[PDB]
Amino acid sequence: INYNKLIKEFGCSKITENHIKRIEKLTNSKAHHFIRRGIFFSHRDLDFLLNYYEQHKCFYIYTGRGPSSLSMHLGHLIPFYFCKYLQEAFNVPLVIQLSDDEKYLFNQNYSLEYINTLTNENVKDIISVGLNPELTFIFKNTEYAGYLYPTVLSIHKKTTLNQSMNVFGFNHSDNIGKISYPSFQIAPCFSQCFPNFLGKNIPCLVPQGIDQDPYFRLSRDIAVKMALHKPVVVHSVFMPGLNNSVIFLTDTPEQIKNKINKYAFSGNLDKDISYQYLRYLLEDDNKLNEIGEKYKKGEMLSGEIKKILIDVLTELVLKHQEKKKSLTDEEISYFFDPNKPSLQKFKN
Amino acid sequence: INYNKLIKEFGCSKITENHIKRIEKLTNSKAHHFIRRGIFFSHRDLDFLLNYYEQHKCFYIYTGRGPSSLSMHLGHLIPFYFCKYLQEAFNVPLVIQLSDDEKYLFNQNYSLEYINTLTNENVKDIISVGLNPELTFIFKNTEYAGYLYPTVLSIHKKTTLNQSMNVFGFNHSDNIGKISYPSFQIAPCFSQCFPNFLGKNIPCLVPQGIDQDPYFRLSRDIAVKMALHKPVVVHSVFMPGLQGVNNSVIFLTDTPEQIKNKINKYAFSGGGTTIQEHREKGGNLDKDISYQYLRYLLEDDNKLNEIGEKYKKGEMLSGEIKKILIDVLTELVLKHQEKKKSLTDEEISYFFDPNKPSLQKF
Ligand SMILES: N[C@@H](Cc1c[nH]c2ccccc12)C(=O)O
Ligand SMILES: N[C@@H](Cc1c[nH]c2ccccc12)C(=O)O
Ligand SMILES: [K+]
Repeated sequence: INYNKLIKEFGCSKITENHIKRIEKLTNSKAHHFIRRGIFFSHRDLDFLLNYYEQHKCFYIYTGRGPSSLSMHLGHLIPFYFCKYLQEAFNVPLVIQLSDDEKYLFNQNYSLEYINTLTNENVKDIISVGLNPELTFIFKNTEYAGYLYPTVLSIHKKTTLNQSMNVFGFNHSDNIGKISYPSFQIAPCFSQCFPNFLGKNIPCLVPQGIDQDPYFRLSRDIAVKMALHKPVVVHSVFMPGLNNSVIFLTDTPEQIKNKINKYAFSGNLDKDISYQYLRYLLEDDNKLNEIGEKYKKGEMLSGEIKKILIDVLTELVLKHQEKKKSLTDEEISYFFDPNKPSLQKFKN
Repeated sequence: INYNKLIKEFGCSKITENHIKRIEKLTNSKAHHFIRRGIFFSHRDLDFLLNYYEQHKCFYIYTGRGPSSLSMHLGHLIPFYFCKYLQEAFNVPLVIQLSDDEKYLFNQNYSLEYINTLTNENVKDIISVGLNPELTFIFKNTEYAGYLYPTVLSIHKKTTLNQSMNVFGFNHSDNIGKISYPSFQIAPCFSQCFPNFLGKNIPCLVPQGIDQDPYFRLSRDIAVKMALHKPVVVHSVFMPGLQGVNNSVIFLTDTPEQIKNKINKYAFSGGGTTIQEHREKGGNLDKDISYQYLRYLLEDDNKLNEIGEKYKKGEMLSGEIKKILIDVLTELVLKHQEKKKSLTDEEISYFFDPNKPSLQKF
């Protein structure tokens, strides 16, 4: 996949060192390694957002999760780790949508109950990332649709069937729920969908996988029509693989060791899957650079990098499972309260 | 239109004398004149509904209004007079949807605010019909969508885009909100949409204009897929506007004067012809718009029969019938206006409360 080609093809902008310097200046801390290492690499209107934060110290983050399975892996958790950082760095509210409606509509043999099981577990996996419970609002569409609906209607009216089908690749055999859904994913980009804790027309930062862009490329056109702020968009590169070409957060140190040893492509910094995974997982640059140099020059063996990765991954997965098991129902239910005076309520 | 052709074409059935006698038996009161005179004439699954009421003494009514205008007229209020009757006769909950979302999505230049301004007035017109507040729940889709959504999702998933477009005549230029909407009108046909006061899979009676049938022809095929009851449906004929089958209709904002004008200058006369020719010809009830309206407004079958007989035989003048209509209309409209003016904000708010103990029957 040619990312630089995609940026210019769909009208995005590369994240620059200036963006980073301004982020560190405004947050009074070091930028996350996702930004420094170009994992989150492209954006729309980030400059506007940074200036708006500088001038008003106010905005909110919005991301989502589609509960189509019980088994999440690290790639799914990448944007949530990132939202955790943004949440703490700027001290702003985070909003997380669970498109249980989408997964119900797109999966023919799935019922709402099943989707809800998947949803609850995915929610616990997401919370287990380390999100600030005070600065977080999670919602299921099946429950928050009433708060989303007037905004959805405006988006509905400004989206022709032609546009929905062209943008999302729908055909005439798809159910009208699939056609109507994208407005519900677009809606939370507008702060009127959260009257309990947010003011009107507050800029929205949307961290997302690249594959989610069609939703928010459309949201920016409709935002102009609705006379509201265009969603500030931030994209991530797809996490590379190498049928269990992934690391599940239910996996054991044993299975992680086996998968890494037997399947992780080795390589060359750019073809070694393990060094990339370390690019994701290692916060300190010195380490990453040392391992990178030793490996590129030949001093370090493959099985070494494999070992260090297995260690890091093992600690991560174990801590995550611990946090997961630690979760009480009240702790989870707290995340669904929009009435927290707490952070949530200060952004007006 | 040929209604008997429609009945066969779309798989409905005429309401019979057996149905009327049975309704009178179960309600212990005379059947409403809308039924006796074939104004509400066609149905689906009325026998099942009457059996169910005989067995459990309960069901619920569902009808709706699209707030597309500030000025409602008689034809608009026809099914609401009919719902007031059913509500009182059977002693059952009445559910009323205001599809402000529909009218927002179908009218390019209407804001949600303007629409809301419309439905707030439409609601007062609807209530002023004489609905029982204790047995009535009114809701705006813009406010109740959260209660509708899980059911709408199931209906969505069971409707292909092709089917939606073919049933409702949509094209690829229509917004996706218009394609989405029908599931929201279909949703209240299922009691799970009213958890606060309704029980499990309760049979739903939907009185409607004949042009709403595609919604509920679709609701019945979808119920089968959701394993829920098919909506018991009851249709009314179109109320013939003035000037053949402002100002071919009479508004409930009109003054007695305006009604006088409208009738005397625009009511099709049927009998008419030459000043004397009518004395022996004489008067044709089927074409006389006045007698047709009196069919809607006169409860007493005997007055209607007398006026009609005299006007058909020729003794009655077009102007006389005209005048009878002026006074009936005037009384009705004035009464409606007084009732509408008397409405307090709290009385109105009481209609929107889903937690009324009077509604709470499981
Ligand atoms: N539909 C997305 C989940 C999602 C919903 N809202 C979002 C907003 C931003 C990013 C992702 C989302 C998926 O299945 O992957
Ligand atoms: N769509 C109808 C109003 C309506 C909504 N729900 C209904 C249920 C039954 C009959 C009519 C309705 C109209 O504009 O005329
Ligand atoms: K189902």
